[PDB]
Order: sequence, then C-alpha cells, then structure tokens
Amino acid sequence: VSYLLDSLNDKQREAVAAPRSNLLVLAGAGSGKTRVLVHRIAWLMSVENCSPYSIMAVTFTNKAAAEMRHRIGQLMGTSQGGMWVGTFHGLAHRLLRAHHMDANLPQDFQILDSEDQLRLLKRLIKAMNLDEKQWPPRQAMWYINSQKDEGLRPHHINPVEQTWQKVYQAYQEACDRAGLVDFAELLLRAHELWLNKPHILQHYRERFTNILVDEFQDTNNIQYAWIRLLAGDTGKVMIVGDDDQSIYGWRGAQVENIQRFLNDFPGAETIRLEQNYRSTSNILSAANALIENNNGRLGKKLWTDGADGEPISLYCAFNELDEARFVVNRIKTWQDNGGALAECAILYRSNAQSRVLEEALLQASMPYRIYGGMRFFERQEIKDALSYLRLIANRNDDAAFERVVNTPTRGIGDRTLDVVRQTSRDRQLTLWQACRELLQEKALAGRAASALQRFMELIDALAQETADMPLHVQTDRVIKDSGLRTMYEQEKGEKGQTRIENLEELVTATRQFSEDLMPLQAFLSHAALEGEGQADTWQDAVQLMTLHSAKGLEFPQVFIVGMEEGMFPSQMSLGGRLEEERRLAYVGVTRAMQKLTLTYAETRRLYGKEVYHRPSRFIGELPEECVEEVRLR
Repeated sequence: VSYLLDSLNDKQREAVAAPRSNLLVLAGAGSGKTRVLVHRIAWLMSVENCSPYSIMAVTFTNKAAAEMRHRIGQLMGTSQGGMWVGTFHGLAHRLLRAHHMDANLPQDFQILDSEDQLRLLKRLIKAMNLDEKQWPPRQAMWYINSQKDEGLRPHHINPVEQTWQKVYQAYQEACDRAGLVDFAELLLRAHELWLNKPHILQHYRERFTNILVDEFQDTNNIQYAWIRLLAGDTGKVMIVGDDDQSIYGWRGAQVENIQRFLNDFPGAETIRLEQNYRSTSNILSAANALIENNNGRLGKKLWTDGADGEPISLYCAFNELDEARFVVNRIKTWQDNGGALAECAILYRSNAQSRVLEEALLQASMPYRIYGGMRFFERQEIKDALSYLRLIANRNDDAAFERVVNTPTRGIGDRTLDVVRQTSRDRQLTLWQACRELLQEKALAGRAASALQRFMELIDALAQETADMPLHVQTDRVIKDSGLRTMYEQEKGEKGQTRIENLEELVTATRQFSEDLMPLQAFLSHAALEGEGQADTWQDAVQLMTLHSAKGLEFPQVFIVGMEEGMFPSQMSLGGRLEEERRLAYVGVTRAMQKLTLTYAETRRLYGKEVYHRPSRFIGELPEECVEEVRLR
C-alpha cells in the first residue's frame, strides 16, 4: 500500500484506494489517469485480495491496452493469467472464441478488417451480376457499415436502397455461411451472446466483478450497453473519462455516456482529477474559461503547481499564406534557441489546411511529418485527381493509367487488365497503346471493350475540353467529369466531405501555383516532388495534424491555425454541433505544455476562391488576461 500510493496526489489516492464501488473518475487533461487505472488494479489485487481473474480493463486502442499491460507488469509482473485487458473489439473477440458454438460461429471463425471487407464485397457484387459502375463495392461497404453502426440487420425486399438492402442481405449470408465477422459484428454478436445465453452471462458477471473502462466519453451506444449488461447489479465498475474531451461524435461517440453511468449505477460517485502536470497555469486558466461556454457538462477547474507561464500568442494574418509563414518563423526562433522541431505541433480543424503549411515548411527547408494522416499530395483523393491530370499530360503514363482506369469503379476487371499488361509487355507498348491495339483487334470480351472504350474517350475528351482552360479550371473540370466528386458525395457523411475538402484544396493549390514549361507539367512535377514525403530517414521534424489526431498528445509549443468562424467552428455546423467543436478546441488548448499560439487569417482561398471569415468565437471566449496579440513594432 505504501508503494502503491507513494507516487500519487490526493485525488489520485482517493480513486486508487476507494472501497469497491461504482466510481466515475472524471480525469482532467494531463491528470495522470493511466497511473490511476494501473495503481487501482494493483490495489484491487494487493489490498482488496481480488484475483487477477476478476479484473477486466477495457481500453480505447490497442496501444492503450499494451501500455496498461506493461505498466501493470511493472508493479506486479506480466504473469497475470486471468486478467482481461484489451479493447472492446479484442475482448468481444475473446468472448466469442470461448463460446463460438453458442454464438453460431464455427471453430476457426475469422475477423474481416476494412480491406478484407472491401475485397469480399468486390466479389459479392460480381457474383450477384450487378453493374459495379452503378453499384460500387466501396459504396456497398459504406452502406453496410452505416446500417451495422445503427444496429440494423438486413430486412425484406423504384428503390435504390432496395438494391443496397439486397447486397447487405447477401453479405450477411456470405459471412454467416463462412464464419466471417466484421468489426461491428464483434460487439453485436458479443452483446447477443449475453442476451441469449443466461448461464454464459452469469459466468462472466460472477467472474469479472471488477471492471474498468478508459476514455469513457468516447464510448458508443453498443459499447455502453455491453458494459452495463456485464456489470448487472453485482459488478463494481470504475469508468475513467472527461466529458469535456468527447470529440468523436461523428464516429458514434456519446458524450452523454458519462452522465448515463451516474444515472444507471446506483453506487456511483464522482472523483475529479483536476491537478494537471502538463500545462502552465496561464494555459489552464484559458482552457477552464473556454469550456465554461458549453452547457452539457459536469464541470471542473484544472490547476497546476507548475509554471505560471507565458501569454497565449494571438496573430491575425492577412491570409493563409501570411499565416503559414508566421508559424514557420516562430518555430525557427524556437529551433535557433535550441528547441527540437518535434516539440512543436501545428494543429488544424480540417486536414486540407495542412497544404499551405507543408508548402511553407518545404520552402524553409524545415522537416515536418503529418501525425495520424498523409501529406496532402499523398492523400488518396489527391493521388487519384493527379493521375487524371497525368493522363491528360501524357497518355503513356502507365502508373497514372493503373491508378484510375477503375477509379471510380467502371467495371474494368482484373482479367481484362491482365491482358492489357501482357500485351504492353510483349509488344513493348505503353498500357494506353496496348489498349488502342487490342480494341482495334477486337481482342477483348465485348463487356470489357465497352467500358474501356468509354474510359479512353473520357480521358481524351477531358484533355480536349480543358486544353485552353487555366490550370485551376481544368483541375475543377477534371474532378467533376472523372466522377471523383460524385464518388465521395454519394457516401453521405463527414468522411466523404473531408475528401471533397481536399479535392477543393487542389483547386486552390493549382490556382496559387499558376513556374512554367507548361503550367500542367510544371505543377505535376511539383506535386510529384513534394521523392519527398515519408522519408525512411528519421529526422527531428515539426508535427502537423488535425485537432482530432492530437487527442492525448502533448507538446512544449502548440500552434492552432485557422481560428476562423466557418473553419473552426466548421461550417458543416451551420448549437448542437457547436459544443463538440468547443470540446475539440479545448482538447487543442490542453495539448500545450509551455506555449500556445492561436492564428487566423482575414481571408482564406477555398476551392480556388477568396473567402472572408470573422475570427473564431473561441478566441474571444478566452480571458483577456491570458492572451497577448503579436503585432508589428
């Protein structure tokens, strides 16, 4: 007990040494919540004399479970037979393994990841004799996952949804036949096992009387249901979470799950961890005030015994290129005084914002890395657009041909392409030239020939119809006519809209680039360079990421860019999405250890065109006493 409590502060000790009861630990940013979970589990075993067999700890990610295992083992050794520590999906899988027959699964049943799901759906659309062009496998995948995220099974039998429902029904039959289980299926089947098999549910409720769940604010409905059902009225549950940091709503997270726990678990008291070891008191004071503007919250006040801190810097840029230059110059000053580039993070609401920053960084010869995402010019939607432009530039661009011949899906199949490639090899031709000849020769199946003739017509027509357009207008035209814009639009939801945001940014990029051998070729050379991108050489590098990707990270210097109404808060929130945007801002503020800088531009070029934005509301919500504007003097 002395070694269990030595490293703890007063509130951490209150949680770790609490009697066995239902507990919310409302863990502020930077407040040592993993230490609490680890030491609480050690306490249960050491002081309360609970078996390792009685403990289930459920984490948000595979890395979080790995960290938990490693830190438990530091205290108590990694020989913890009996203790379940894992993600919702991993622990659902583990249950389904143990009871496969009772879950109507076969003995060596297999899990389908997104890539294997798509591959199965590609095969299914073909075996149903559906037109892949009209019924793209990726849209099937989007549809099916959308249904399963709502808990919906396929129903019965002009409706387009009717055809998708038929595909969903065939998918489910195929999975149930062969014992394939997708990620959504794991939790659903696990929950069904407990609902349907009383003697199984009683086993696990009698076994796992100590349940701990981290990151509870980002739990979804099915996860919440599964935990509640396991605990029944006998299990003693500690949840650890921060309602002010719930930011995965679009992914199905339920910020209200923390309050639902307090409502559903009679025991349930709340222990706040407000003492922060990350950030200066100035930064905390600004966080605390910012988040008060939300209503649906338990409330807390973060505090530290650490530095008072420098002001939060605020800069008004004339435009987005002004902004990127400023941020880069501030990091130069830090680096020149001996700071590491990796101790600097630049955070943005939408990943399409990264482009102008990357360009500014390249121009300064300052290494960077995108955390949790790809560099702009490596993003799938961008690579796909660029390959249409590459074919316009030169039909002999085999790599560009391969990238887009079937994107969006045109029902140009693998056997047909195998012929084209063999022909091009044998005849020492380009893929394009080989297509020309095979089509003239009537060498391909009629069904293969028709789609391929249209693809070649579309490319040639693009090149001719756009030949006297300015670079950015040709680019917009290509995004439209290739069907790229529609491919994302058809999959309603934030994920598709993000891809569209990047496409629109490529119109901005070409406009601002438009530096000549002809504009198109010069641009493509530039794009092909920034070669570039994802060095296998480690270097000290600035870290760029979305605010969503910064969750749980920390940096001495943080720059949050694009603090503009309509950028952040996002326009897509045109009150009930506003609070989540403010949570996201609060997550951004609380990444900063030593210094936070907030910037925004008077205008931004979006989709090629100059747009004015007022400063984000979140800037004015900060206490005046926390912030110093950076000005010319």
